[PDB]
Amino acid sequence: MEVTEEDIAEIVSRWTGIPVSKLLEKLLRLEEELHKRVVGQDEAIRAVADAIRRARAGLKDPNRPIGSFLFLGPTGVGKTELAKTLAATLFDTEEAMIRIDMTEYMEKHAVSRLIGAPPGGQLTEAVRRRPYSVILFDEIEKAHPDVFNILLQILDDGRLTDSHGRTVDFRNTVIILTSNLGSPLILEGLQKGWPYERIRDEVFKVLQQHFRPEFLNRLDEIVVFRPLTKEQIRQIVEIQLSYLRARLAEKRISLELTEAAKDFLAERGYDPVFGARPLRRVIQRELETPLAQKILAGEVKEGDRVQVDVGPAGLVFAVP
Ligand SMILES: Nc1ncnc2c1ncn2[C@@H]1O[C@H](COP(=O)(O)OP(=O)(O)O)[C@@H](O)[C@H]1O
Repeated sequence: MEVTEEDIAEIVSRWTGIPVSKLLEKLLRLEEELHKRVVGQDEAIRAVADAIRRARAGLKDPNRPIGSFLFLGPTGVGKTELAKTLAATLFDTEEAMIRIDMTEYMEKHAVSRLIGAPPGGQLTEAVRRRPYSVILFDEIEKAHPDVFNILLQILDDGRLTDSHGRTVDFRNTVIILTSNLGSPLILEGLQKGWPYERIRDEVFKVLQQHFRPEFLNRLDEIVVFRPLTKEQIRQIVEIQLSYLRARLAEKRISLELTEAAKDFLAERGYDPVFGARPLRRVIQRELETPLAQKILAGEVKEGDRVQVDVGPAGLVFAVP
């Protein structure tokens, strides 16, 4: 009890470079740990956990990354949240997530930005100093063909060569590729009033053009994220209020939102175009702004429990 297991692990982790979570059973309950931050998207969470279990059981090729995934579906429904959460659970921190925006690698000479200029990179140096990391490639269809070839090398041998010719090890990484292809086209067809078979057939040809079977066969799983239900959005709202409540808890102030108040923020904080991205500024504008005035005015004080309900002209604040 005096010297804990984390005490020993942190010594070993410092000398070896292996993260504490890897050194320290918990893979059996990996899905419930990811669900603490990621609401819904059960299929994506199952797929990720299953792949990680195959790797650790010694069932997969050792000369490859831990796992590789393609995440399809719309914007703002949990793709990045899962990647960040995966990094925190597996590698102890969100700093262990490396993000590559492929919109910045569309113009031919972008390969030198990835692996470094010729004798005359961002990804290579990043992974060199963090072997244990989650790498997120966003908007993968935007990538230049030559840039796309470098990604296939990582999938094929779990390593990568840079400018000098020296290798960078990718065997301890998790690769997540994300794309939005098809989702805007569906919204276009629904607004234009196309029948279903029109929308369905047009999505498959667009996916066919960009994602060929030679590429997809290298991946562990292809997962399509779905839009969030009204129930699930209410859970996001409750998660997003966490930091505010912790700030208010220092002055012993409670925020009891009524059921209609959560629906108010949920209706404005979510839409099919941007997903739940607008929610942060909706909370800031509709809740945090008028609450700040109440506190500054002297209506809300130390120890007061506040009821948040909805009338016309936005949210109303009441005290017992
Ligand atoms: N499944 C989810 N679980 C928890 N929060 C979510 C979920 N989906 C969306 N959000 C919230 O909405 C925001 C959407 O951003 P993000 O997930 O980064 O979008 P994308 O996945 O398109 O990159 C997040 O910051 C998060 O707070």
